[PDB]
Amino acid sequence: QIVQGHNQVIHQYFDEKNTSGVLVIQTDKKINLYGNALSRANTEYVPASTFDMLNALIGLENQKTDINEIFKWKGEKRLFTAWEKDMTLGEAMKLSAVPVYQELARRIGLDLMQKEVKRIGFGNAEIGQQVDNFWLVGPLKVTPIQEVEFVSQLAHTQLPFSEKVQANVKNMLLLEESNGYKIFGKTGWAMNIKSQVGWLTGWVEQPDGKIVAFALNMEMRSEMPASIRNELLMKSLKQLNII
Repeated sequence: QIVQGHNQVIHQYFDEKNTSGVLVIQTDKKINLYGNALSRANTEYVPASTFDMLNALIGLENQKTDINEIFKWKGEKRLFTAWEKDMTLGEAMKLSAVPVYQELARRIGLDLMQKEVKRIGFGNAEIGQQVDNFWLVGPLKVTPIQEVEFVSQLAHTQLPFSEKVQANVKNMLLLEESNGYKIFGKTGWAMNIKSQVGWLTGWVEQPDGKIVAFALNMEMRSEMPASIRNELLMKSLKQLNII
């Protein structure tokens, strides 16, 4: 069942950050919705950088790359200074280095990419004719509910990929670790549109191994401080006693 959770306090956290957002939590097969814009949970958005998780899975499964490959920076200035170096697929995951994921997408090629995306059934599963930017500007879109379900399956090694490939992608996603709890995840921000979308999608692995998956989806503005998605997430997870 998908249902609105105990939300008085978290609704207030979203209002206090002057944003419009939803937090989707999946434990077992139960999904709960929190925040001040719950209709966002079933609204389709571009996945932006969050697609990198599925791009990696497809690329590794089909041996178009491996976890030790160094992707070469050819010397051109990039959108961000942090991206201006040779790096592995996993380092590119952490940095959301789009040139690396675009390179990988082109290796995969349109035919294999569309076949895989359809097989997984990610979002609307539409990639169009442009293999190198379909997750950034459309036509591929996905709801927060779909994202939490995807990442929950990754965390449980239930996606229809090899076990080793799934383990290797999970290993690229560790964000924070303390008091026995691990937090894995992936941020995203579609900056170049009228309604900027911010993502933070991942899971908590609790000390006993239990998995609680999350997908935060909110409207971003340029004026927002850098940590805002992580800050709202951690506050909300603490309030729900997930951490």
